[PDB]
Parts: sequence; C-alpha cells; structure tokens
Amino acid sequence: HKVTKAHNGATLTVAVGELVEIQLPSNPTTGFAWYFEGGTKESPNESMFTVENKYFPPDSKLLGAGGTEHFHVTVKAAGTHAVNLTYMRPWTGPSHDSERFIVYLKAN
Repeated sequence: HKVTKAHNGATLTVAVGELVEIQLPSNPTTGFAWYFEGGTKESPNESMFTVENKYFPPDSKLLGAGGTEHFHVTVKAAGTHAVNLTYMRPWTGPSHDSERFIVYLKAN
C-alpha cells in the first residue's frame, strides 16, 4: 500500500490493479528528482504497471527544504515488477553514487 525509502528492496504482494503509493524524500532545489531509467517519471512499461507522480513541497515551506515525491504505481499485469528509481538530475543521469530505490511488486 504505502511504501517509503524504508522499503527499498522489499517485495510487496499486490493484486493487479492495486495502487502502490511510493513516497520518497525529494528536493527539487537540488535539481535531483526520482526517475525511472532515461530520466522520466513514466512507467518503463505501461502494460506492466502505470505510474503517476506528484511532488509535495515541504509543509514548512522553507526555502531549500526537501519535499516528497509520491509515485502511484498501478500494476497492470501479473508477475514480479521492479519499480526502479534513481535520484538524479535528469540532465546528468545516474552514476555510481546515485541514490537508488527499488521495490518489487509481486502481482497476481
């Protein structure tokens, strides 16, 4: 249901059609955000799962303060689907020190 950085590498057992909410700290003032490979918020495969994403600025409204990206992942097919995100500047792409997040959605 509700997935955070704490769940990195975890498998969630879900139904096809079930929405999985992933919440990750994200600070757009860094230029970094969470992306699928290629630097998009779009699902790598719409047939496998659908992804919606929203940034929530911090309640504090403090300048430079990080907020939270929420990804709503809806599994569309049975199987174990890797939701593979990387915290990167989309103009830079990933590197060996990029923060990464993965959750597996074991779907039926």
